[PDB]
Amino acid sequence: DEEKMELQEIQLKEAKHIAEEADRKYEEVARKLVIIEGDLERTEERAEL
Amino acid sequence: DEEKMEIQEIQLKEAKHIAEDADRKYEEVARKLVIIESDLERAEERAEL
Repeated sequence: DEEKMELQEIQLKEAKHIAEEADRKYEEVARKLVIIEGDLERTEERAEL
Repeated sequence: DEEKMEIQEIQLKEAKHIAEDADRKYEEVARKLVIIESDLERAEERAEL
């Protein structure tokens, strides 16, 4: 039991890095979109003007 | 030690669920960004005309 719980502990640490690295990409592409639709606002407004 | 065991693999399932869901929430954003970017180019040509 001691041996394979140590194994599960290192597996848990690896899974934690994988999850954090996965979340970073989404939190960056969200910021990219946030810039994008504001650019869309200003281009459309220039068009009506 | 068996108590510690059960805590460990239930945390493993929960972490794997989170890591699986995050990538789907990510991959929707790519097609949304592509579509809105095409619309932005469309509006830009509208304004230049």
